[PDB]
Amino acid sequence: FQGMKLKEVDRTAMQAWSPAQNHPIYLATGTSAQQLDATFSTNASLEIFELDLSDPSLDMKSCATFSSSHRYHKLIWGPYKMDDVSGVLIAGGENGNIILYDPSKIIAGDKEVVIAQNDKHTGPVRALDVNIFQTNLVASGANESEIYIWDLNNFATPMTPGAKTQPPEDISCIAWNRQVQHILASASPSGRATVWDLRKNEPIIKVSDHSNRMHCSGLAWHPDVATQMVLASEDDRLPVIQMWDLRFASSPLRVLENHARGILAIAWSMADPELLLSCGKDAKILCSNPNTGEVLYELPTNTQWCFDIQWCPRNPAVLSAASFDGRISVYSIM
Amino acid sequence: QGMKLKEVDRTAMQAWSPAQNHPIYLATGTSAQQLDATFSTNASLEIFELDLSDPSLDMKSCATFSSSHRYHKLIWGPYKMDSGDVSGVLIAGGENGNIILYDPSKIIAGDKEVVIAQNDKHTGPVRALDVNIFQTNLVASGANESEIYIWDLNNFATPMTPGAKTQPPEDISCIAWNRQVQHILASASPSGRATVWDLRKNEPIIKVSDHSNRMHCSGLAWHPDVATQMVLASEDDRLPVIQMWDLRFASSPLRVLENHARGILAIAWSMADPELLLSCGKDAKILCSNPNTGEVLYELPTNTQWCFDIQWCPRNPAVLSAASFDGRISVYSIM
Amino acid sequence: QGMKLKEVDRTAMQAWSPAQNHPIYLATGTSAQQLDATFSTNASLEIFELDLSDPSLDMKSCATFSSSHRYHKLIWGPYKMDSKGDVSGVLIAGGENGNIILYDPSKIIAGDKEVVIAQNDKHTGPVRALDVNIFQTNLVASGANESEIYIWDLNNFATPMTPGAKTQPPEDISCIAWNRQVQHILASASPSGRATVWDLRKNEPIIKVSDHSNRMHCSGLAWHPDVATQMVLASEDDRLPVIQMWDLRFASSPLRVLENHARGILAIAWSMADPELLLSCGKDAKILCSNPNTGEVLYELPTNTQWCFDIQWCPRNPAVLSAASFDGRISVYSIM
Amino acid sequence: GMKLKEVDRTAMQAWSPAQNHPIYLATGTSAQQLASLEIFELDLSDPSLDMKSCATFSSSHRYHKLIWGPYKMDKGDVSGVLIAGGENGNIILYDPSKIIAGDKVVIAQNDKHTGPVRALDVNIFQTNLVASGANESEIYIWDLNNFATPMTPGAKTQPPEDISCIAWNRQVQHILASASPSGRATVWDLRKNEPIIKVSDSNRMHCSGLAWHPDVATQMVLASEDDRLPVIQMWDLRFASSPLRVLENHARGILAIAWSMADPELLLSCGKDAKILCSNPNTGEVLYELPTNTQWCFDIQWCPRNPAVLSAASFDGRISVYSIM
Repeated sequence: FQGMKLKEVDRTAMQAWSPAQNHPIYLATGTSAQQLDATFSTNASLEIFELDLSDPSLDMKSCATFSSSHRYHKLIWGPYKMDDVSGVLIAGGENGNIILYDPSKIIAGDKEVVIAQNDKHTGPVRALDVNIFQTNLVASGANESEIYIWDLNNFATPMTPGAKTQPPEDISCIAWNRQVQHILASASPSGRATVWDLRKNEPIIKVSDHSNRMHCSGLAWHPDVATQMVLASEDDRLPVIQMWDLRFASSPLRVLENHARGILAIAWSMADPELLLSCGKDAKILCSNPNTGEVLYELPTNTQWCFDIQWCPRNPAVLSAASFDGRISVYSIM
Repeated sequence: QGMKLKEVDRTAMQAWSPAQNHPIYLATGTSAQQLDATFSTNASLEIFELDLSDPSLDMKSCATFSSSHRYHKLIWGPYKMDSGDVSGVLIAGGENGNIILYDPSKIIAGDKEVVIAQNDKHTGPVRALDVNIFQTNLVASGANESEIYIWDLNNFATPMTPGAKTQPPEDISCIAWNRQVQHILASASPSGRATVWDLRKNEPIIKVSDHSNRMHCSGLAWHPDVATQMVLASEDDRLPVIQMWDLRFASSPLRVLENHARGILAIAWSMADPELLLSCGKDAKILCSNPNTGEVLYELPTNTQWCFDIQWCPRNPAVLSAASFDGRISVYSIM
Repeated sequence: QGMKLKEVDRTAMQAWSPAQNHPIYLATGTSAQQLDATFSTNASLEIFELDLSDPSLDMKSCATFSSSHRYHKLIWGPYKMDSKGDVSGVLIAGGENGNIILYDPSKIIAGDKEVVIAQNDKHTGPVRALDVNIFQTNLVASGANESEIYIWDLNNFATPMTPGAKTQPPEDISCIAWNRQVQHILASASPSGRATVWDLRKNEPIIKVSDHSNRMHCSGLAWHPDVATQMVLASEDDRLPVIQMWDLRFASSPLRVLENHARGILAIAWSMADPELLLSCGKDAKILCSNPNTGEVLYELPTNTQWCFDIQWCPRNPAVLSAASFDGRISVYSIM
Repeated sequence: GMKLKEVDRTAMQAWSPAQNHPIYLATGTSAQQLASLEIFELDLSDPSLDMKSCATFSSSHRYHKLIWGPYKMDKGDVSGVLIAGGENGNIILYDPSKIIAGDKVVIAQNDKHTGPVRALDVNIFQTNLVASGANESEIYIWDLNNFATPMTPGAKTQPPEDISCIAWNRQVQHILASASPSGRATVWDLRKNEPIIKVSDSNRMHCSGLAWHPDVATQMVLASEDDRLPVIQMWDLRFASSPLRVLENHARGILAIAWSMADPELLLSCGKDAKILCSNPNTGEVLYELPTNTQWCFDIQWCPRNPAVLSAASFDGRISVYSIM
């Protein structure tokens, strides 16, 4: 349908676009954990590619490669680093590992690229998010309801948004509120979302609709409405995106079932909040309006499923989606 | 559809002769997991010739051997150190750590010296055994306390390991060599957690589990042509399923087959036609399912008795055998 | 006193896996230069494994990939862009109509559907000349028709560079070889036996050598593994069936001429482990081993009445070598 | 003597023609034992006894005879036609290039004949000519270029006898021989369309094979399956009154023979004594005994392309490929 494929990167990896203000546009990829191909290789690398739209080739220019001892569950690029290339690459590892990488030291080709490392978490660090008002704060999530808040000015000692939710469930997604800096949301695999108030240091609201049929695959806050957030489900018994308004806690405002099967990933545009990307087990990449519920268009894709999708921060027309067939594809909605 | 070709009154563990061997033989040994009303602990190893040219339901008994051990597992490897007119080794897993190697050609010949080797290196019942289809001299075994041993039939005295034993210690339910890459092994625990080992790296390279709270593992099989796909069966009635796993998306099962009313006792994935997976249920049903779609292809005709050691014939890909509750061994054809 | 260890029934271009790779593999690809005794239509990529523990003359076939290309050249490089895989390197294959293909030997051995990394057709004829730099293992030099020489970077294989302006007259590049001491030196040769030596820091040729015989047909080019300025040129012409030894410091004429074959030399392989060993196959159906520094024949490998178009030393096991003959057999031999 | 390949089939078999590459072995469900037609590829490059199965065609017929003619009227990658003799007078032509390709494969079919079609032979000179035999002295000459109506070699033998074998002369294209189960053979000249000579034994023969000498135009052998006379009779039509020599190397009846075209000094025979013997027909001497188990073989065939290779089909359900090296 709409738009087209610009670039393709054949890596089974976690992705992160460089922050909005950085030039050139960079795509960092970190070899994905809990997956194996027929080679049965656990070889991990963190690579950085440049996005050149002046070139019509499907190949991106590789800029740097770092031979990692970790495979990743999450990879984000925050706009703030404690000291050429803006920000910090924060990677969620296995066995509670959190690694901070200096992307300018990776680009340059230095030997020491790790800023700091930690293993305080238990199990896979699947959830990571940077606060947009206090760009030094990172919220992390792993097993047994572990939610840590790291200050990049003093990364050795973390904090908590309050006492751990009981019973202890894994934290699958984490997201800082886009309008009120001390509000954070966490989701569990059962679709129970918790909203923490860091001023009160305790949960202020808990919302769940199905639970019995929900399998959470995504959490996002509305870029411009403080009390509005979405929850995606991967479960084929309930293949929906629940659109919540925290003013009305009993049930979601609306439900989007635009896919034939469960939703594997979502990305809500900060540039244009009327645009919400979603990947399905029906192998469709859709763009839906979260305010109407309407499908605006479909992106041209193959028979493969995508586990991750992200809007490019510097270029709102661009997005990348990582598929299970070992490919990262870069599209334009233009 | 189905067609019963042969039947014999044996309460036993079974193993078909290797695919290259002619004629077809069905080796049986007294199960350590079933008693009769007599409470007899007497054990034997009986080998039958499958004669598909004889139209009777009877199967010719070639040889019997009096065993001191009852078995939890019985397999027949294609490779035997030094040659005999019958191919391979009979590898038996007994109680109290025992692994016994039997020479099938010496059993059939009818002589007294049939044991190639023996050892009690393992702890508890030796429930899990598998032979590597690429390096046929290599055997994986599992028992209690997370022990996995790798045996070379060319130097059977000292075992090797897939890597450091996983903690906390749990029994090894099943062991299966990968059907596409020779240094890859998978083992399963009673709760249904499968560990994938790289033998060349000497470490577990991935672990998979779903609904481990309600799972009781009764089977593990690698897909014959897809290196990253495997199935895990559950004996528990709270979750009577077959989990289809693709290691390329190892976070949860790709597909879950729920075609039985009660827990699955045994599975058998055809090497010849991977679109045929047999399963025995506690609902007194033998089903054939396509693991790539989940649908039931057909049910094999059986009575009210459970069946629990389903095995496809390596040489004739249309033939299979199932051991039953009432102490019978039935041979069927699918065509 | 060396002997035969293995034999495979293939009419193909061959390449051993790099020295760091364990186990030892022998990659073969259907030859575009030869025609099978049965005019066989099939084109395939087949990788065998070398196992000296087994006394059999039969090699274990690891993987087969039905190809849409026949090959004029096949090389196995130690470097590959993506980390994933136990099988190290890339198979770089030169084909017809200017095609260059990169295969992932790790994907082939695993038996994967798509095994191609990248592929282009910038060249204008058969890509019969290929070589990987041993100091910048991400660099490949290729050659084809009308003096075309491209330098590829496997890290960003999209655009090639040139060693300088195409040498006039525009002749076909029969061989290309990176210097085995200096990373920026490359030598190319035409079928006429005109060899051009390039320095990539200068982007111009530093020397052009020729015997000026008009009885030379270039079949091979190799740099001395220990001496920067030394290199050999082999001739397939039955009138002048020699291997010329050039020292580019004293380039008025060749330093010495190895005249051990009664008929044209078809192929050469200079051992990097033992630079005192030079293999040579001829139209006199002899595979000889000579000391290039003395011109002395050390040994003749026992062979049939059949000719070999390709001979290669095993990088991981220096004593082992393989020879591909026109009679559709690739034979693996030993020397110690 | 070395086993190369083994296939678990109780079937009639036919090797691909001499000019065809690769070497194929076609098999078809036997009607003389207790349905489908498969083509396997002989890959002597592979060390295992396992043969690569290319295609399987589900047929509604069982076969009494399966031959592979080198000529095809049509234009695929595989040479010739597979000609099968079935039950109830069936003669079926199959396209082997279409079987191999995966196509849905019958060129022509007819049930002109009465009873089992146990005798089939393709002429090596006029390769479009196929001779068949069934019950009641029926001999038909089929032309693959005009298959619809057959020809006869002349008037049906009286009293009527079923045709157990049929063989075209290997030196003269218009000469053909037919043999009844009693071992009474008739030679027909198709220029005259009449029998030219008849040869027979004592009433102890059960004919199991008829074969002409590849190099001598007047010589042919008749094999006997009956245990009362377990012999191969060497006939020379230069003296048609009594055999030239009798070959009695088996302790029991001969089930099948295969006379090498590449080397006519090599005649294969398998018996109920469970031996596969190679003999020089011109001296009656046993040159080699192919090593086997105690199982009988009902069909033996030399490989047209690789003269050192042969295949024998057993009653115990296995078709084995051997080397006489």
